[PDB]
Amino acid sequence: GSKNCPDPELCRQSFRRFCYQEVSGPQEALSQLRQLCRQWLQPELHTKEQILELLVMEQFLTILPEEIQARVRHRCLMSSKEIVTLVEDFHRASKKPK
Amino acid sequence: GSKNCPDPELCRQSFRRFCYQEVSGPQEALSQLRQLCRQWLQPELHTKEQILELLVMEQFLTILPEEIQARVRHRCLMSSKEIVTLVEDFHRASKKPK
Repeated sequence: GSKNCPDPELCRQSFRRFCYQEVSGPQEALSQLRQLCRQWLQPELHTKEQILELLVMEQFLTILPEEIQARVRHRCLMSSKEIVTLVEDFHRASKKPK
Repeated sequence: GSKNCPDPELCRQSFRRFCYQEVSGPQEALSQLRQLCRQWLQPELHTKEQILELLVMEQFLTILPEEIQARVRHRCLMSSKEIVTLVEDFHRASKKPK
């Protein structure tokens, strides 16, 4: 089985694709995005290590095709290594993605 | 020799979607990113302050029309103030920009 998944990702892509709207002001742009940004990583001690893996991650799949989006869409993803794994056996192989 | 080497967040706005293009392998993906990302934020006694303002910007740019990054740099980014500045002028300027 598989359902739900409490973790930072929605608010991430949310504020990531805010697009001028929510705030109708200038400084209000980064204002709202700022609140999300903080809620994106919201590091309480995690150095630039976690952050690095933050942007690195989002981009990790961003670079990948819709393959990862297909596995995630139908639910399957769980580990970054796993994701890249599928993309590997994908752009590398050509068979049932396991 | 007093160089300048202008580079606010080019490698950043460039890394954004490095593109899989199979960098020899899967993990290789992060390799490239982790590199850009790493240099994107880069540690330097900069707590979540820089990290935050980091995503805040990248977003403030992704939300704003390149026209901003142009009206500021004319082909890149410079200062979030200058960006939101030009935007403010478009919303309801009042006095010529700096």
